[PDB]
Amino acid sequence: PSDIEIAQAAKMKPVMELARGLGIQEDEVELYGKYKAKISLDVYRRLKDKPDGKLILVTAITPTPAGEGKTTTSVGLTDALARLGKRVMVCLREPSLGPSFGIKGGAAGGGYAQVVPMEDINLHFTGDIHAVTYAHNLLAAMVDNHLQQGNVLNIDPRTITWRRVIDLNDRALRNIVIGLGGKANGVPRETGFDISVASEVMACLCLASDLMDLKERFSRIVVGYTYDGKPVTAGDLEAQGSMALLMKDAIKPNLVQTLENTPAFIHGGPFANIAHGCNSIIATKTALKLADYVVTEAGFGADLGAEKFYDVKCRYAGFKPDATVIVATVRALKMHGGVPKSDLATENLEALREGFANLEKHIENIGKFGVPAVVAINAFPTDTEAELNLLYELCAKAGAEVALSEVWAKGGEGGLELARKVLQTLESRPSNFHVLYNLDLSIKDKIAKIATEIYGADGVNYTAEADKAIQRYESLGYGNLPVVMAKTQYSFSDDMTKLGRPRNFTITVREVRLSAGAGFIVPITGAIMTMPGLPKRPAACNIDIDADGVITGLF
Amino acid sequence: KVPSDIEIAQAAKMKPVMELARGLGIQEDEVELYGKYKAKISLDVYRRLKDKPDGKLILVTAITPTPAGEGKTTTSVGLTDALARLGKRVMVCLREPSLGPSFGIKGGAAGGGYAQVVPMEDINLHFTGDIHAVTYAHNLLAAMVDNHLQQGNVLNIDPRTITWRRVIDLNDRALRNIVIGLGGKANGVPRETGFDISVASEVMACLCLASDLMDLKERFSRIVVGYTYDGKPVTAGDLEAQGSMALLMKDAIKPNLVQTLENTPAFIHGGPFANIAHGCNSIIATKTALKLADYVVTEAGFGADLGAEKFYDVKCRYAGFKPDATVIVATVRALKMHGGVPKSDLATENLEALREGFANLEKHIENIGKFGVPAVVAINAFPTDTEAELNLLYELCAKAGAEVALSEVWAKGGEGGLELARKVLQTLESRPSNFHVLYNLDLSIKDKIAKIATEIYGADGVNYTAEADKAIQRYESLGYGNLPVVMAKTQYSFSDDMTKLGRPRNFTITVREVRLSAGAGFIVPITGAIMTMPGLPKRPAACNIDIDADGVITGLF
Ligand SMILES: Nc1ncnc2c1ncn2[C@@H]1O[C@H](COP(=O)(O)OP(=O)(O)O)[C@@H](O)[C@H]1O
Repeated sequence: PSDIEIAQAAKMKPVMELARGLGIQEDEVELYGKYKAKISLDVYRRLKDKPDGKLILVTAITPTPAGEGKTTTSVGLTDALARLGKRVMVCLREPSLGPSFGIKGGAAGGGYAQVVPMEDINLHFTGDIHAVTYAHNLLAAMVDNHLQQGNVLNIDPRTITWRRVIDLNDRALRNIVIGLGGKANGVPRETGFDISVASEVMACLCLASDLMDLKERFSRIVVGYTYDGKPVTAGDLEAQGSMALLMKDAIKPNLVQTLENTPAFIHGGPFANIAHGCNSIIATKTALKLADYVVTEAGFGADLGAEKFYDVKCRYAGFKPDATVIVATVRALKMHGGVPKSDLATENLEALREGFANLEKHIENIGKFGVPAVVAINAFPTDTEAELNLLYELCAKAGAEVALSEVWAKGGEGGLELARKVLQTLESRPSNFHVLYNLDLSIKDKIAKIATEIYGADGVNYTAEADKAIQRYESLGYGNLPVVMAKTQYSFSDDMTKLGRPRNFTITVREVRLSAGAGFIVPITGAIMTMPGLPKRPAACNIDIDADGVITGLF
Repeated sequence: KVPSDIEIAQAAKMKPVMELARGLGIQEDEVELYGKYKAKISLDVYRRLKDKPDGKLILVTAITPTPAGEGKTTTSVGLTDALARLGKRVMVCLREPSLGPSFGIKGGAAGGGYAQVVPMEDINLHFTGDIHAVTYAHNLLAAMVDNHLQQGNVLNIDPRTITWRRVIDLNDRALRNIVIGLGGKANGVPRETGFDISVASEVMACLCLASDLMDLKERFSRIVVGYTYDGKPVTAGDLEAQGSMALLMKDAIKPNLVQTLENTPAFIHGGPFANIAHGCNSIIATKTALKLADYVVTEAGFGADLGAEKFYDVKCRYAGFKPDATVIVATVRALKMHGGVPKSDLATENLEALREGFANLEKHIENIGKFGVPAVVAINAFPTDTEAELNLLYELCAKAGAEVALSEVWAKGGEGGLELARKVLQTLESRPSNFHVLYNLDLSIKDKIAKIATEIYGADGVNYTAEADKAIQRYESLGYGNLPVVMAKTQYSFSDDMTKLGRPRNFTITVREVRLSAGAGFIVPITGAIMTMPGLPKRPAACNIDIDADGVITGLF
């Protein structure tokens, strides 16, 4: 059937059951209807000394338009592990609302490997993204107001880096002039809007230890500079309290479940380019004390998500990932061997071997962190046996454990093979985890290592702006932070057409922005889209809902 | 004695709302919890109770507002709580406040002292997310307008005539006048526009006047966003936005159950502007109450010239409600302001200035009379009032033929409103109402405007600018001429001059502009300058607001 038909055919257990079965007190649960809830921060605070379960990351090979299925696999693996009688959770990211009205409206996973309720997840859910948005825009309000009231701190409005947010895809608000209409109405200036999920505030929600840490981060944010170049912060404006208060429910992870009633957290949902691409630390760390096994994931390929997962999230949280799955398809692999999307159903053993180079590299890279990999093949109905076997073999020739996953079609039952290979790994392969780089390196040094060790670049080139920008940040003492690489995702390089694995290439860093709040540095290599726009016939036009509450055109 | 408002909210033991739901005859499968102290009730409740008779309906209004405060929500809640003590099956319906104030001027409890609806913190903050949904539907439509320009402008909208602005629920002056669409041909179509505070949104007004979800959708469809180069209106229906907007409001349409400090059940739902709109809580909420209780108390923004008039002439009209009684809140202090006494010396007894400002109150009673609804005055007692002033207030209320009661509900809760409650009940038992609207829809716009201005405001007559005269002809030509009228006027006078206190005579109202709400289904004549988006003060509340590890809040109230 279809993703949505399946969600609706499903039978959901009240979430309080699940809460209780995990050893969550009824006074720590906060229902939003009988199938979603917020879990207090007190749970972690009281289980602070229990041991952490096993931490498992689901990443993948370089994205293609032919599709990977990295979420499907986190949920299916999770549903197999439940069927082997394991005490397991899954942690996932909340999607933006914006797609639902432009292009998609999509399942959190797909087939018989989703998290539910699907409707609520795609609409307002528990309002987490409304609170980010209000927190971001209050700050900007307070900025523009502070100019109006004499601008005591002597900010140069033209230097302001803090923009606005909204969780709709509105190209019209990319570049605006505000502050018009007179001396009563503010100070004219050039600014604009980004999509709310790209908010530094969303990044902070996802890297905070607790509410008081969320507040200190807020206070550290850079909104702009004085006429002399001194930086001004959210704390210079006394914004941090108000913004923390506006997030007091948002900071609590949201408990949901799979089609098969395995417990799931959904919490946070940042960008994976100008930010790190994970769900929150709060949820993953809470899941760790509530389960023996935690399955989580990260955006884009392992060159980006996984690398940041390890180098940002784990570093902050003090997590030691115990294993990592890497997803791949025979379809996707052939594209990396030059086959076009048109011809993906024609068998091509030759193309599959060449395209394998993409996967081979990721495995090596995952190697670099001392985490035991496992390849998981997403089964696809037009894949011939010759192909699959050849893949299986090539992973083994690369010394990698590999499994067939049919979790899309068959649910927890299609994940069993993979689950077993995962369990086989946890018990018998102790992880030797370490960050790829030290924080004391310079900014250029950190970018080199990643660019050379992870992307396979000969080296890195900097523009005059980027050079001047790094020289400034280091001089303000922002130089011993991590680094978050804003690159394309469709290649190891920064050339979207250079399908993996290219050699003899260099990476170029065109701009450098700062996220003092989240606590990192962002090198840009391409033009980055922080606010997408609607297509010619947006989905909104065809969405409807009748008298009986039956919805259409949403999925 | 009396603690702070927030000290009181936290000291009060709330009952799980599910109990309260059941106490009201609501089935488990009609309730949807947001924690154990908030809930959304199904619209199917009203549907299965459609044939039950209605409870009594009791409107709480007030005299002309001042800075110096009135006391209307506090009365609404205290009245409710007294009625509950007297053994009656009663509900109160109120508006959800905007988020914005909490970060500028102050967070205002929903009521005050011992007359509060709770949980306080949640109602002021995100509550059940109704205002966020209103915000997302409004701005989705606006995104859909700009996109339509970008994609070949098939409907031939002239960007420069676009009336549909955007919204956000924060007080941000810098966004009032903006230019968007800049950056090249890939980034939209440059144009002048702006933001308004989310509670001003026609979307909000539509939420508060919809019969149910399919009706709220139809309204949405009728909304006018701009005009073609030829002058033809382009509706949100024309851009097929109404289904999505409705879908974005699927939980927002359900009234939210909560309660008072004394566990009397309560609905908070909807929250519009009382000037460019009607200043009332939702019809959905009010009509459901009327099926689940023998007594329903609700209220309207601003003084009775504005809210009451709109409650009667828009809300009750659309709903088929017939108000059985109406309460008017006055204070001694404010009545002296209306007889000339400035705020600095309001504590000083002054019988002569009190006698003079009573004129304000006198005029409102008369006006309430014009709708066939028996009035009852509620004197909101304040500790510096002398007994001589109070007795002279009671005398003047009798000489003017209105029952009257002292109300000490701020200090003493339900007990402090028993005397008023009993007067209200005397009136329901003995003076059934003769409710009629003020005006027929068939009058012309200028006729309806004149009826309000002369009958209610006390005006000699009404003047128009050339712009207004163009707008009115335009609206009448397009057939929006048999609509109700929603007068955006200052609240601090009967006049449109915010300094003319009391009961001004020999005066004339002037209508500078006229906007249209096709979706909410009314015409809006503007008499002043109208602030649809306030700004923050020199030292905003946000600067002094904090929250520590123990979850303790400060500087929020
Ligand atoms: N009798 C009273 N004593 C002290 N304070 C009062 C009294 N009545 C009202 N207030 C306070 O003064 C303000 C006026 O009452 P409120 O219900 O807030 O006004 P309204 O709803 O009429 O705008 C309120 O914030 C309320 O808390």
